[PDB]
Amino acid sequence: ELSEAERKAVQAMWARLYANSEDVGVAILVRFFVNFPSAKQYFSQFKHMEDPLEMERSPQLRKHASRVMGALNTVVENLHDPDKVSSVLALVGKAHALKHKVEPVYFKILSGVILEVVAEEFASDFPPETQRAWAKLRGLIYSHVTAAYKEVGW
Amino acid sequence: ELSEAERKAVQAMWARLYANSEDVGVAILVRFFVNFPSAKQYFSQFKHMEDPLEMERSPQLRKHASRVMGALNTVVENLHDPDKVSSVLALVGKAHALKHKVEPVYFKILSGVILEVVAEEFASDFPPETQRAWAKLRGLIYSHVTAAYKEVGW
Ligand code: HEM
Ligand code: HEM
Repeated sequence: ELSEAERKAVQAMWARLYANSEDVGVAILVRFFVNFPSAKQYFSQFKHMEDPLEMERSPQLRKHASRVMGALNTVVENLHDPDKVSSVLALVGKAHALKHKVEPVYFKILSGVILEVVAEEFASDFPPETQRAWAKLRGLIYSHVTAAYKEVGW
Repeated sequence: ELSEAERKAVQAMWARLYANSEDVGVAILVRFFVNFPSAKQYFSQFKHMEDPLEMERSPQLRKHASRVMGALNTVVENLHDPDKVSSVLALVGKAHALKHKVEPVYFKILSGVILEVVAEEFASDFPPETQRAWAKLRGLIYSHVTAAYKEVGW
């Protein structure tokens, strides 16, 4: 559903984020886990953290961030190829249904946190056209992930 | 569930906020709706809106900001009366379940947007102990509303 311009606009914003990838990744997760403590129950090495400075150093915190960014990157780079995005987003879907038993609405919650951070850090580089492209990428991530949860039971 | 020092902390911050409750309520609802566009399905008058500048002028949006600020202001003033806070929250949660047919997860979500925005208002002065007084208030709101939804068969 993404146009060529919307594609290019996502890839171009993404390149700015991922220039400072782990810094952005951990800002995203720290805002996520602070504002939604319930999401942090799934992570056995920091279910018990409350102080954001401590989250901004927790081993298994910056692991999830680095490999989360890494898998999202794999999506953005391959937006020219819808077969490739489908395949990736199902692996992420299935893994989270099966391996970590995460309620699928948390994807929706985390995407809203991703959006707010991108809006803060790159307000000036975020015109209506990009806001649209980002929104469509978000719905796509959520749809494919949601389907990979149905395909497996849930 | 909430300590006396903690109630005074929440009442101090809230009072400073209520002096400008019009813009604070709208700031919160607009962030809510931009960051979680699916929460707009329930409001037929904005909903077709994407621009935050447009959203802050929508009367359905801004009526609902006052409703939200008003209910939350009578939870905060009555934190000495745990039976009063509890009754007000049951009512909001019973009403939104039955009349407004709103999925209870959006209360999780909006609570986190409220927290995000309090945290940005008092960024200069927001030490760990005020943080968690707000987080305790937050969870109190959420579980009381959730308990009402359970009470009516949802
Ligand atoms: C854009 C959406 C997401 C992406 C791309 C993503 C990516 C990943 C990846 C690549 C891994 C490592 C491989 C694996 O364990 O399967 C992982 C681990 C994990 N994720 Fe996600 N994730 C996302 C959303 C979420 C959400 C919303 C939660 C709920 C809190 C969550 C909870 C977890 C947990 C508990 C682990 C295990 C960490 C560990 O075992 O050390 N994920 N994630
Ligand atoms: C602390 C959280 C909330 C409070 C205190 C609150 C309070 C209120 C109040 C007082 C009203 C006026 C009607 C009535 O008395 O029930 C109202 C209307 C309404 N609310 Fe909420 N609300 C909250 C959260 C939400 C959320 C998260 C949603 C959507 C996801 C929502 C959806 C609606 C809708 C659809 C209406 C009526 C729409 C209209 O005809 O204007 N509310 N709310």
